Amino acid sequence: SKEYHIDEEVGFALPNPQENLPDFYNDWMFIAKHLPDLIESGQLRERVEKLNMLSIDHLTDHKSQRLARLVLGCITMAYVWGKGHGDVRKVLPRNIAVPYCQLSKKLELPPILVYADCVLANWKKKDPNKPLTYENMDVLFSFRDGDCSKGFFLVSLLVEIAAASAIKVIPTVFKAMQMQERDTLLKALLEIASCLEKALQVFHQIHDHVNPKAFFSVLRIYLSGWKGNPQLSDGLVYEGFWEDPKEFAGGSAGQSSVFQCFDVLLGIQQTAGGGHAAQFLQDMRRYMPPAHRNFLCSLESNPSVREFVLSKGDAGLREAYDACVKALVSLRSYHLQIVTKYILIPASQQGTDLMNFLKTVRSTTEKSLLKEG
Amino acid sequence: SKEYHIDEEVGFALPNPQENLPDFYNDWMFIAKHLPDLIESGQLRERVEKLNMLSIDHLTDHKSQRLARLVLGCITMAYVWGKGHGDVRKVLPRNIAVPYCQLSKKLELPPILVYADCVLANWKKKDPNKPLTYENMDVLFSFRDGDCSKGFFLVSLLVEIAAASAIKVIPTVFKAMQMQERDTLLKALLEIASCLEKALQVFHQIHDHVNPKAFFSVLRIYLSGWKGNPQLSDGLVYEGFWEDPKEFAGGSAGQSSVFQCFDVLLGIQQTAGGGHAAQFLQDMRRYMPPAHRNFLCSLESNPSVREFVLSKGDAGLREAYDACVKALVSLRSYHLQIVTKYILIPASQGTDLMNFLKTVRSTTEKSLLK
Ligand code: HEM
Ligand code: HEM
Ligand SMILES: Nc1ccc(Br)cc1-c1nnc[nH]1
Ligand SMILES: Nc1ccc(Br)cc1-c1nnc[nH]1
Ligand SMILES: Nc1ccc(Br)cc1-c1nnc[nH]1
Ligand SMILES: Nc1ccc(Br)cc1-c1nnc[nH]1
Repeated sequence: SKEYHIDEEVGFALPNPQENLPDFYNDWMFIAKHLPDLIESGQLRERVEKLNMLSIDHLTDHKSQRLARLVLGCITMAYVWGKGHGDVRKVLPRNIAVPYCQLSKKLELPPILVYADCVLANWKKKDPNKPLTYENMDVLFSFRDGDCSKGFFLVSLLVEIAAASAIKVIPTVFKAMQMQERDTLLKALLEIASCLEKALQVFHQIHDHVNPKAFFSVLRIYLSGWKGNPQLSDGLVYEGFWEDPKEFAGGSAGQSSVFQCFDVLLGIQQTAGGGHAAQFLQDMRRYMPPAHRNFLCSLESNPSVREFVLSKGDAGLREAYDACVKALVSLRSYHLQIVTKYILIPASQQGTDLMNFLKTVRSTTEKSLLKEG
Repeated sequence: SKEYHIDEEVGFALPNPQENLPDFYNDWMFIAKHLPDLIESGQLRERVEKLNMLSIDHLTDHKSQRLARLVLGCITMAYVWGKGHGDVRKVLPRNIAVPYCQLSKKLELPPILVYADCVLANWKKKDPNKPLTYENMDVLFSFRDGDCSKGFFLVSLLVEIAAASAIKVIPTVFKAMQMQERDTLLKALLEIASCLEKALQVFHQIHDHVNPKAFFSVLRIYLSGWKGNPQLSDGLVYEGFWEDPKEFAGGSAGQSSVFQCFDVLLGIQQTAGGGHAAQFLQDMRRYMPPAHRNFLCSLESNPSVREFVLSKGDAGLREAYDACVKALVSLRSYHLQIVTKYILIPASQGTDLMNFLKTVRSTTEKSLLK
């Protein structure tokens, strides 16, 4: 494919992301690398206010400024949300908010933590020679001890990598339709569903690394944004960069392109319409790296594969297409099981629009099947 | 630019749009050509209700499926707004509701009259071998007598054709960036800024052929949509297509590709920053013909012209890039002077509106280099 920066083996996730910033930023990196201890002792908001306003101009390449965008993004959630039970600050200091919005504007991303930061750029191979397994991988930053941020971010990364192996098949699919090669288009679709089926099995690992109350009561808070949230009703002022407070949404997996790019490929129109589900997933495209949100829109530029499969009265071709589609339903169905475990049940041991959103994304996917009515 | 359906002479507008449908669709074109008298006669809404459910199967080519969408688009606005004084139908008759909505589904458009309908496809040459200027041109459809829809639809279209002259230069700009031909890139930038300066001058003709009396009270009413509008709080029931009422946004020039396409070429990211202006302009892209939101998406897929000019420290390149940005700034600021004459003082005889345009104009200003 063209340079949408889709690595061959890890896909959309940043390949071998950078761990250490230049020594010029050693005072950023200390607060980020010690987020749990600084928060629970009560010194974080202090220690960020005692920083100097460092300059982006020492952030050379892409990998360095993503890492800096991750460091600054995690520090921001640490500042805004505090210890995570209510004492909130709605003003981000200038020494932190200026370099953030400058770096973020250079990367065409909003100034808030996003899936591309805490997942796609927040990982590390422990042994550079063993494969991308959970036990060979680690996270770069956490918010609190026992927040399961290692499990949550790494499992998502492993799921994204699993679905990424289907991305290299997409070029075959489009050429097979163009040159009208039915047998290759069949197995091409068959293998895309194969990778999406492998993605579902890696997703099962989340039970082994994420605890329901930790996620709910801890990790959920530090991933919250300030769009539509009462606690910051008008958003967050970025002192020294913007005059009025701005409103940006929290990090979500709807910000990932692989999870969006298969509805687009299979003609499943999650973004079509004016409904809340459609507009939300359209909104989250703006929280993706620019190269990624361009990859989605250039898939929409191609001819519909859903129609090509409809147009041909081919049973083996419609079942192959349906295999892709079902895999998405199976992923989204098992996913509802998991938001029930990790959000719904803990929410009652101390809401519905969340469910209806997911069941609508799910419904749209099931309705896209051609067979099994 | 292979088949984003850009015309060499006309640009994103439909080149020489078709005037008459098949005679199978004479029942449609009758209401469409006779909207002014049928609306004032109060007989419009019935003649829509007492028409058969025609099939879209006999609209063969793009040019026929377009003006069919133009015909059904105007009939729908008239049926929903009526005489234009507040009394609103909230249900679309199913014998018009679904020929419209499957023709819209075929062209990937939303079922409502939009900029590509009433401007890009709604024109004609008076004398075929005379130039594309206002006197030699006319619009194919109007709403009410004296609504100045001819002026408002033509001066917009003529502005769109002036900017089309710069579309020819876009491949030269990117080919220059890759081959690294800094001399050819500069004149390419200057030729672009040149046409955006002739687009502002063509825009001056607006004060001639449209009238603040008629635009605010008549034309703006018939071009209004049912999205975030209290008159159709929940939208329009497209009877026989969706049980629920769907809500679509009205017509806007933000639905035009040329004016979004220069922002993206120059790295002016209106659509970025999470602002209200960012989302309106992006949501307007789904009200565009599919090749035009395709062409726009693939411009963003190229390396930004803005950063190449910043890399070089080339005062000449920097001045050329500014020349286009300033052409955009003055287009938007002179455009702010027109909403003042045509929307605000008329409404004095609303302000979230100009907040959008000033934010949009200021981000155009903040993009200047020195
Ligand atoms: C504790 C585990 C999880 C919980 C509680 C959870 C919860 C949620 C919630 C609340 C939403 C609604 C969208 C939003 O609020 O932004 C959502 C959607 C979504 N989730 Fe998760 N999630 C979890 C794990 C995962 C993982 C590991 C993935 C990796 C693929 C994932 C993929 C998605 C996607 C793609 C969406 C967007 C809707 C769609 O495209 O189907 N989720 N989830
Ligand atoms: C009486 C004349 C006009 C009035 C009152 C008017 C009004 C407006 C309004 C209210 C908006 C805000 C967006 C919206 O509410 O839809 C807007 C934006 C816009 N106008 Fe017009 N307009 C006029 C003529 C024109 C013409 C002839 C053009 C030529 C194409 C044009 C180009 C644009 C564009 C492209 C936008 C989108 C915002 C931008 O990109 O700058 N306007 N105008
Ligand atoms: N899997 C994830 C990884 C990182 C971030 Br931020 C959010 C999610 C998510 N999962 N469901 C909804 N969002
Ligand atoms: N909800 C989704 C939508 C598209 C894709 Br691809 C994956 C998921 C998913 N959810 N949990 C794990 N994976
Ligand atoms: N110039 C236009 C022509 C047709 C339609 Br519909 C809308 C406009 C417009 N201008 N400013 C905002 N919208
Ligand atoms: N508002 C605009 C935005 C972009 C471009 Br290009 C032209 C205009 C304009 N149209 N009439 C007056 N100005």
